[PDB]
Amino acid sequence: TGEVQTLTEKIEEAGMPDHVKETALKELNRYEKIPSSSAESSVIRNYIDWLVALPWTDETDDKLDLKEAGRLLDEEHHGLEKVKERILEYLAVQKLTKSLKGPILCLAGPPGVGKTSLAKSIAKSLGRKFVRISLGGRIIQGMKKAGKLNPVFLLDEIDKMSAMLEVLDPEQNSSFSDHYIEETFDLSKVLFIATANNLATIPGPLRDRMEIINIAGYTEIEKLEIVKDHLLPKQIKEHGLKKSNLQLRDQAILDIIRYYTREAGVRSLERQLAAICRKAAKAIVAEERKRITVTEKNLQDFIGKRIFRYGQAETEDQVGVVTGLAYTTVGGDTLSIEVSLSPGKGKLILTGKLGDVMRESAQAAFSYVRSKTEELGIEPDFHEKYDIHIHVPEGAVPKDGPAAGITMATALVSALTGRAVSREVGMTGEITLRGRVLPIGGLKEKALGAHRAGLTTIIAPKDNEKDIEDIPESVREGLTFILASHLDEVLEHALV
Amino acid sequence: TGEVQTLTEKIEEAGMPDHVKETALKELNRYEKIPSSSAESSVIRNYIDWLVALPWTDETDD
Ligand SMILES: Nc1ncnc2c1ncn2[C@@H]1O[C@H](COP(=O)(O)OP(=O)(O)O)[C@@H](O)[C@H]1O
Repeated sequence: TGEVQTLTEKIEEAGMPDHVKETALKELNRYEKIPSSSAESSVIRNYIDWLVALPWTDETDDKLDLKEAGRLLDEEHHGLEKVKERILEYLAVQKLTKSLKGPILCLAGPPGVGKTSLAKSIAKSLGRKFVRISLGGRIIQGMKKAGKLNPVFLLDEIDKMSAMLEVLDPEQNSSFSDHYIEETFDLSKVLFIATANNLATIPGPLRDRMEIINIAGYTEIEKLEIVKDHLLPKQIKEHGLKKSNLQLRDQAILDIIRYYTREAGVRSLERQLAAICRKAAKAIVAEERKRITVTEKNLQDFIGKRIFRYGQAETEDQVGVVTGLAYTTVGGDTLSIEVSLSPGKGKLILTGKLGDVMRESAQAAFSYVRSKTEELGIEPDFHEKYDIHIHVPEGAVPKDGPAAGITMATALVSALTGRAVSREVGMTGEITLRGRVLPIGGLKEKALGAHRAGLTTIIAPKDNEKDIEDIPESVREGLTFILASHLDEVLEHALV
Repeated sequence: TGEVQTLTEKIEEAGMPDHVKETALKELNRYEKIPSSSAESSVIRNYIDWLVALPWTDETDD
């Protein structure tokens, strides 16, 4: 007998068609079964097995029925309306181009918005097997974990990297190589997808090889529903217990959000849910009570005391201190710029991000007040006998640096004129020497996160109005958008 | 038999004319097929293949 058949037999199997390989196959095969398992006989010994799984024949046969899919996406993700409309485009388009084409997409946005899930779900629809392949530091493995050559790889994180192009280049991806196994391989039918946050670290080379989709974040409204129709049941079922075991009243869910999560995704949200799913169960086993109802009063008896503040029931107006809406890699955020007055020379030194991008803007809001002075109420003998300190907290992403113009401006004035920025207002906008207010980036996410921390008024660029259209109903409804074109406009509304 | 021919054969092939190279060719070739695929026998093992494709006479009638 001998194991000279156990392998060989399944080798000539229907699996393993291509002969370009079978050469190298029986080659290292008819090798040295002579002699026993020497230190040598253990080597190539294994080389054969990795080689046995690498799919060839098999390959999911695919179903592409939009009427479903599009509304299977609506079974496992709440909102993302616009993001789906673009997953289907990537299919209705697929169906025609019978062979998947180079442009493979990256999903981008704050973590916890569903990037990973959308993928799994893209694949559920295509009935291809799905594989996560983390790139925090090798497709080699990939296929194996799916012994079916028509998969969906999800290059999870391409941006926590320290060049691989070869693997995706439409021209080359067809013929695929890999050391320690050197032999071409066909990846024709392989739906590739990428996750990502800070679109920077991604290599320019790659970002062009790939088509991008942005998942955005979520309105209180949205989250809430995500909690009710997906998040909760999922955690219930996962902490093994019944829907009849624990229910949380809407208002409490809202509370969990406003007060224990200031994220744009829903990861923190999920975690606090579980907190309860957990607390819940220990009851169900001991007390045995078949039901547990967490309410807006109970909440503390589950997830602790409040964690973030929401609104102005606490804060109270300040001087030379404005709250600018900035575009963090992780959503809208509320970084506050400050300005301080110490005797000296016209020089101005700023802190925080070293910012060479900032100085330009700073010494412009500066170079504005330089002009229109008495007109603003401030001793013209100032740039001559004061020294101004500015602090611009890190977070805003590169493109959006100059979007803090009207902010530093507003502060520098509020600081010089002993006035006071209205704690309620959040602002964003680029400044010019003359005092012009130029267009800004991502007003959507900005006001989204402006609402999250619960501000009232949100001063922004006039030439940005056609951007308010796409701001989700719920938030555009709790905000009074003051639009402006020159400082004085901003100053009049943000100071008191 | 042994794979002592699978490669060698296609080496003396019409492909691989220039002799300035063939030296370094059969050189690292008549190397150490002795012994088995040791941690060593995997090294130069491949060095030969990259060398097999590199063109030497395939001119495209312009
Ligand atoms: N819109 C959404 N619908 C359903 N689940 C969501 C949604 N957004 C986030 N989640 C949570 O995350 C999982 C899928 O999203 P997730 O992968 O966490 O976002 P990320 O991809 O950044 O982690 C779900 O199991 C759920 O816990």
